[PDB]
Amino acid sequence: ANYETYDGFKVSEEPVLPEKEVHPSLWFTKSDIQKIKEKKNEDSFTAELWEEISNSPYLTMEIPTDIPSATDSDTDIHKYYGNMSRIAKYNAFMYLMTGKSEYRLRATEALKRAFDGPIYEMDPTVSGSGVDEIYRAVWAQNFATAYDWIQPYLSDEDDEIIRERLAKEAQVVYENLYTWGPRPHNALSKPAWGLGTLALTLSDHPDASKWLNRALEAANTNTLYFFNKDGHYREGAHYYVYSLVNLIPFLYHYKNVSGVNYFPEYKNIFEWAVKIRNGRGWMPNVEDSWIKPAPTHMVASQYKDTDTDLHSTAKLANILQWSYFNTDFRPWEPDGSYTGASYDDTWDIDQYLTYDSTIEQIKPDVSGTVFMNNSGQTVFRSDWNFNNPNSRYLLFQGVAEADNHYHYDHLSFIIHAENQMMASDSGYSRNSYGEGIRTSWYLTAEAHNVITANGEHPKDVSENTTPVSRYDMDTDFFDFQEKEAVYDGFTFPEKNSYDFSGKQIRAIGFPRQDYFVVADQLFSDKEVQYDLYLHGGRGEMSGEGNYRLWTYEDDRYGQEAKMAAWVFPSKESIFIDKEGEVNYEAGAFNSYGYLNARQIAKDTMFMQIIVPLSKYADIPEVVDLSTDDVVGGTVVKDNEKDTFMQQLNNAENSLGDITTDATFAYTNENSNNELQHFSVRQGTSLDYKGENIFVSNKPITFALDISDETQYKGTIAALNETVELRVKNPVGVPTESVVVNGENIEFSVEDGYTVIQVAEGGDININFGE
Ligand SMILES: O=C(O)[C@H]1O[C@@H](O[C@H]2[C@H](O)[C@H](O)[C@H](O[C@H]3[C@H](O)[C@H](O)[C@H](O[C@H]4[C@H](O)[C@H](O)[C@H](O[C@H]5[C@H](O)[C@H](O)[C@H](O)O[C@@H]5C(=O)O)O[C@@H]4C(=O)O)O[C@@H]3C(=O)O)O[C@@H]2C(=O)O)[C@@H](O)[C@@H](O)[C@@H]1O
Ligand SMILES: [Ca+2]
Ligand SMILES: [Ca+2]
Ligand SMILES: [Mg+2]
Ligand SMILES: [Mn+2]
Repeated sequence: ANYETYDGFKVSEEPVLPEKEVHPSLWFTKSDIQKIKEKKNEDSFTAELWEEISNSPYLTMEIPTDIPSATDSDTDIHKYYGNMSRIAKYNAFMYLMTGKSEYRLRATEALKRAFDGPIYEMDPTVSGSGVDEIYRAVWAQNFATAYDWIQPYLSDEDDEIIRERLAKEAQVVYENLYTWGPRPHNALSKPAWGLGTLALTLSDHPDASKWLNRALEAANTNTLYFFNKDGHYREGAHYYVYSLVNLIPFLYHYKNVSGVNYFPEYKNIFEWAVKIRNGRGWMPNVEDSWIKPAPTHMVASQYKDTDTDLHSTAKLANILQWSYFNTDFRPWEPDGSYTGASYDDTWDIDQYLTYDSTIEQIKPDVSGTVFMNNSGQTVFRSDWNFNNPNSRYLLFQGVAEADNHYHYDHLSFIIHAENQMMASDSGYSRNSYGEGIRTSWYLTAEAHNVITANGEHPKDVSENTTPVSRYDMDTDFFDFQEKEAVYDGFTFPEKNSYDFSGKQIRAIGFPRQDYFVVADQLFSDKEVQYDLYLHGGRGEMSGEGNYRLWTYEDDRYGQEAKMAAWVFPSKESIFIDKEGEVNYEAGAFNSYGYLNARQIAKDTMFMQIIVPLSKYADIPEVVDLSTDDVVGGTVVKDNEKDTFMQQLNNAENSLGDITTDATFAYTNENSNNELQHFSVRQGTSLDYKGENIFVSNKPITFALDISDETQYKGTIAALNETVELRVKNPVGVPTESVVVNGENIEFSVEDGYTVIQVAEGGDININFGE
C-alpha cells in the first residue's frame, strides 16, 4: 500500500516550545480557574456537565492497592491503567474547582503510580493488548493533564518522581511509535497526539523537541493518507471520532502552550461531519463504522471568524454548534458514551473546558445538496431540518479505497427519510473487527447497494485516485450527479488480473427533492453476470416481480415508515429475494430482506426508482416502459406524472411522452398534464408529447423549471466548449434578459426560441415579458 499518493493534508512538523514550563497551561492558566469554576451556571448544558464531573465515582472509589500482573486478562489490565489515569485527572480537576485536600492527595498518589505494574513488560503489537498504543494515548493525556493541573501544589520530591514516570512513557512511546503503528491508521495518529501532549506538558525536559517533532511527523502520515483535504476520513465516522478523542485535546494543548494554532488547517474535518449528517445528525455506517454523532461543539469556539459555504452570512462556529445539539442522542442512552474509549476518556471534563455557551446555534440556509468530489462523497438533501419526516437524504458513496477498515462500497448509497434509516450500508460488523462474519459478509460488495460483474466489485481505476464525477446539477426541483468506477482495477487485497474489462456509470437523480432514481450504464468487453443489490435497512421486505416494499416500525433509529422500490428492465432481469445482516451499532445485528436483480449481458442498463413513504401513504403507480435500446418508466405520485429514460448512446429514441438523444432524461407534469420540469444528460433535443422543448448544436447537460411563464430557471452542468442552446418560449411571449451566474449573456429570438451561446455552466434565468 502506497501511503503518500492520496490528496490529504499535513501541518508543520517543526517543534515549537515556550521558553519555560507554565502549570497550569494545557487547557487554561491560573487566571482562568475561577471563571471555569463559575462556568457551571452559564446554561442547562454546563449544569448537567458539572452534575456528571462532580459526582464521578473516580472521586469516591478506593485507589486500587491490587496492581495486576502481566498474566491477568487483557480487559482487567486495560481498566487498571484506565481507572488510574481517570483517578488522576478527575481528582486534579476537582482540587482546582473546590480546593478539597482529599482530591490533591488522591491525584498525587495516582500520578505517583502512573504506568506502575506490568505495562513495560508486555507487548502492544500483540492484538487486543491490555496496553495497546490506542489506550495509552488517552492514559498519557489523562495523567499529563492531571500533572499540569496539580504541579504547582506538589513537593519538590513528588514533582521529580511524577516527572520521571511521564518522561519514561514519553521515551517508550517515542521509540516504539512506528513499531506499534507500522501503517499510518488511527493506531499511529492517536498515541502520536498522546506523545504531543506529554512533550508540551514537559516542555523543559531535554527530549521534548525530539518527542514533539516525531508526534507531528507520525500524525501527518495519518492526515496525508486516511484524511482528504476536504475533511473526509477513510476509516469512517467511528474511527474519525476515536481519532478526535486524542486529536481535539492536542490541537488545544499546542495552541494554549506554544501559540501554534492548527484549527484553520484541521477546519474541513469538522465541516465534513455537518455535510454528511442525516436528518437526525448521525454520520453514516460506511466502512468499519456504526452511526455516530460529530462532537463539533468541542471546537466551535475556534471557528468564530471562519467563513463556511453552509451559510450566506453566519460563521462556521454557529453551524458547528447547531449540528451537535441538533442530533438525536437516544441511541447512546442511558450510558451516553459515543467516543469508543468509555474505559479511558474524560469526555464530561473535556466538554466542560471546550463548550462555549455564547455561540448561537444557527441552521445552514444554503441548498442541502453538497458535492465533495475530491474525497468522492455527495449528499442529495431536501432541507437541513432536524427530526423532520418531510426531509430526504441520500449519501452517494464513491471514495478511493484505503488499506485499513475498508468495505467494498463503490457507487453505493444510503437513504434517510420519514425520520427512518431506509436503503442501507449493512454496517461495521456484529460486534468487533476480529469476527469472521465481518470478512465473510459485512465488508463484502454484496452487503451493499452496488452492481457486481461476475461477483467482482466496482473499484478504483488506480490506487488513491477518487472515482470521477460528472454532470453535478443542484436545483429547487431536481438534483443529479454520475460517478464512474471500473471492475478490472485496483482494490485490497491486491488482485492484478481479471477475465474481462468493464465499468459502471451510476447516475443518481432527486426528482421533486422527494424520491430517487438510480440509472446505471454498464460496459464490458465480454458477456458477464451483473448483480444489482438493494438493502432496505431494517424493514419487513414484501412484494413480487420488479417491486419490493420494506416496512419499518418505531425502532431505536427512526419511526414507522416504508420504502417502495421498482427495478427496470422488468423483462431482461430476474429478481432473487435474499436475507442478510444489517447493523447500525455494536451487538444490535439482525437479518432482513434484500433484492438481487440479475442480467447476463455485455453492455446493458439498470434503473432503480426508490420512494420513501410515511406508514399509510399511497404506493405510487410505476410502469416499466423499457425496450431494446431504452430503459426507464413513469411514476404517478401525488397526481403528477414523472417520466425517466436511460440509453447507452446519443441516438434519437422515445419512451412514455419523451423523445430525446440524451443518455438520461427526466420530466415532471402537474395535475393538468403540462410539462413543468425536465433534465437531460448530454442531449441535443427533447420533445414532450411530440412538442420540441429545446435543441442544441452540441450535447448539453442541464435541468430547467418552466412552471412560471414569466421566468424559466434552472442550471447547466460544467462545459468543455461553447454550446448554442435554443429553448422554446411560452407561445407569443418575448425574451427580456438571460442571466447565467448573475451576469447577462447575449440572446436572440428565432421562431419562438431563446438562442444563447453558453461557454461555462451555472444557474440560468430566462426572463420573459408579455
Ligand atoms: O467505548 C465504547 O463505547 C466501546 O468501545 C469499544 O472499543 C473499541 C473502539 O471503539 C474501536 O473499535 C477500537 O478499534 C481497534 C480495534 O479494537 C482493533 O484493535 C482493530 O484491530 C486492527 C487494527 O485496526 C489494524 O487493522 C491492525 O492491522 C495490523 C494487521 O493485522 C497487519 O498485520 C498489518 O500488517 O499490520 C497492522 C498494524 O498496523 O498493526 O490489526 C488490528 C487487529 O487487531 O487485527 O483496530 C481498531 C483501530 O483501528 O484502532 O477497538 C476498541 C475495542 O476495545 O474493541 C469497546 O471497548 C467496547 O467494549 C465499548 O463498549
Ligand atoms: Ca470503501
Ligand atoms: Ca437541491
Ligand atoms: Mg497494536
Ligand atoms: Mn459496509
